[PDB]
Amino acid sequence: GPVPSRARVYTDVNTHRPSEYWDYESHVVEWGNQDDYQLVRKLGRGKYSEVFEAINITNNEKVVVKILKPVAAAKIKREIKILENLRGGPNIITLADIVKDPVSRTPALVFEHVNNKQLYQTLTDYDIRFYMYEILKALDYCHSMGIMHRDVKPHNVMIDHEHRKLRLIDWGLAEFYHPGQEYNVRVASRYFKGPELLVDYQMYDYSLDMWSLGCMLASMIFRKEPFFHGHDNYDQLVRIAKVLGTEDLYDYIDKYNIELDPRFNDILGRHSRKRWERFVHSENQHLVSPEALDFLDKLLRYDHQSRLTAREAMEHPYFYTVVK
Ligand SMILES: NCc1cc(Cl)cc(-c2cccc3[nH]ccc23)c1
Repeated sequence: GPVPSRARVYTDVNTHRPSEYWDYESHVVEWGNQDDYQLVRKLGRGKYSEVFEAINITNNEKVVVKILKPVAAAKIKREIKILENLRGGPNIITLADIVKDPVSRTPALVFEHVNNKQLYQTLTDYDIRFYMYEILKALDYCHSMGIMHRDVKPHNVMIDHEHRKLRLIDWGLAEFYHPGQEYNVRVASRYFKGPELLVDYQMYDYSLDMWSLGCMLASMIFRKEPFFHGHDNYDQLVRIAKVLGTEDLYDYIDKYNIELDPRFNDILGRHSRKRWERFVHSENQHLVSPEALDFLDKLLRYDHQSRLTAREAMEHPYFYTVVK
């Protein structure tokens, strides 16, 4: 069968934990009071939830309320456990309350207010490096705590540009990393899906978030939204193969003894690996540097084991110019 894989960092953090840390189903929810809050307006609608601006009418504090649709509601114990385990961490959203509506019979997660994808195509070279470092602080933190985010994308990064503050949000797909565990490949949003997901390789790890991060980086420095514009999950892999090449793609599936879905035979073809300088033009050359290209190259690798971890990414010369 497929060759097994392990994370090369934080491999055994959850195995040393008392079961309460990762055994989220065992967690008993302490429901707060929904009457403490008044919903002001809907901020967005997704397949998993609806997000609203709200006020805690007791203290007059602004909050963000995420009302969960049935698919997300069924996994609420996992998301709560992850949010509580990570609360206080660098650039992680703060879960403030857990409430249940007796009217609709649905649960909601209440978060401390965060000010705010329209911004990330507008940043200077310095601000891309600065904001990328802030995202890396959150990814190193959750990875070090044995958690994979699995949905890194611009919409899950809330930027308060006036105060140069950033939060990694929507931990709804986040999961505890257990070495040797086979995970569901139906995670992350299409343009940010790692090759491992697209080839149905289930024994993935934290490195998945590093591919997603590279997609965000490629989009920012090249001003190409999204960077890998797949029509569907099959065309998503073809778009990646037109950039990274088919030769390294086949070496990847060979290393892990994976077989592509035969439908790739009439759509994949053969593609040379392109050099990153190929995506440089007059409108984006001020955002590109040899350090940016070297860094990007080291994130966007087929082999999930060969990608920089969050910590190695923070050591990259691309971040030497960022005040620490
Ligand atoms: N006091 C009104 C209020 C405050 C908050 Cl924080 C939430 C809700 C709500 C409305 C509709 C569906 C829901 N599911 C879970 C909560 C919820 C109502």
